[PDB]
Amino acid sequence: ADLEDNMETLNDNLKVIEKADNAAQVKDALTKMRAAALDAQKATPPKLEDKSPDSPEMWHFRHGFDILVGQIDDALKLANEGKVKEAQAAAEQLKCTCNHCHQHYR
Amino acid sequence: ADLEDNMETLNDNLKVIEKADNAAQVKDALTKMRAAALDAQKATPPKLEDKSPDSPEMWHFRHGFDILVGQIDDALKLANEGKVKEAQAAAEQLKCTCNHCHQHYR
Ligand code: HEC
Ligand code: HEC
Ligand SMILES: [Zn+2]
Ligand SMILES: [Zn+2]
Ligand SMILES: [Zn+2]
Ligand SMILES: [Zn+2]
Ligand SMILES: [Zn+2]
Repeated sequence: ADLEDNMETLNDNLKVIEKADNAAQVKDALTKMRAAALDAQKATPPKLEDKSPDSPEMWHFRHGFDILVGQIDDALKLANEGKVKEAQAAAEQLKCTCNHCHQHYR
Repeated sequence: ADLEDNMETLNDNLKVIEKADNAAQVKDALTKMRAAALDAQKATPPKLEDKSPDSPEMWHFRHGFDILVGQIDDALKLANEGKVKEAQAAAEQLKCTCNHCHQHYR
């Protein structure tokens, strides 16, 4: 999928987690976010003029998704333990990772 | 100053901005935050075992302070224009930069 689709997958599933009732719903949404993050990691920021994979800012761009995936994995551990409220709170901590990349690249 | 002092300078002055009344108070606090950020940029994260300046994660650590300084400079432009409420809102956007580095390194 393209970057827009991957970001809206992240966006919609974060909301699903917030409104979820049980561990299975949270797990399903986090699983979809993880795949969307790794897919988006292959894209480039539109406003970044230098697209070279070896450039510092492309390393930083991909690094940001590795951090996001790590946080998603933290939340998945809680969801797999059945800790719904805890997993929802962990998903809340994602938001500053989203907002940070956005401010930096958009 | 050491890392602890620099972080509490950032911490206390962010609160000063939130409670400020005029552009001069906001400007003074942002100016102190900027210096504290550049000083902290010379430190290393305690829990990072590899301290080599050329390592990717030390590049990332220093990069995070350059981003923070850029955001402080955005807020300073508004404060120097007398736009108090706008500068306070810009200081609010700093928080995800703080929280992101913290989650990543602490
Ligand atoms: C964390 C969970 C999130 C969430 C919820 C979103 N993102 Fe991102 N994002 C990144 C870039 C470069 C863009 C610009 C895309 C473009 O200009 O084409 C975006 C954009 C978005 C949107 C807006 C989509 C739109 O309609 O324009 C949304 C809703 C969104 N994102 C959600 C880059 C990154 C990251 C790189 C390291 C990370 C992490 C995130 N985004 C994280 C998130
Ligand atoms: C943005 C405006 C902020 C604010 C308000 C704070 N920081 Fe940081 N910070 C960083 C690291 C590596 C640490 C660990 C320090 C240690 O373990 O010795 C901290 C710690 C803090 C604290 C806690 C101080 C304490 O009493 O333990 C506080 C209050 C704090 N910070 C405020 C690293 C970074 C960054 C690197 C890129 C950035 C940016 C920030 N911090 C940003 C902020
Ligand atoms: Zn969209
Ligand atoms: Zn960068
Ligand atoms: Zn302290
Ligand atoms: Zn890093
Ligand atoms: Zn970063």
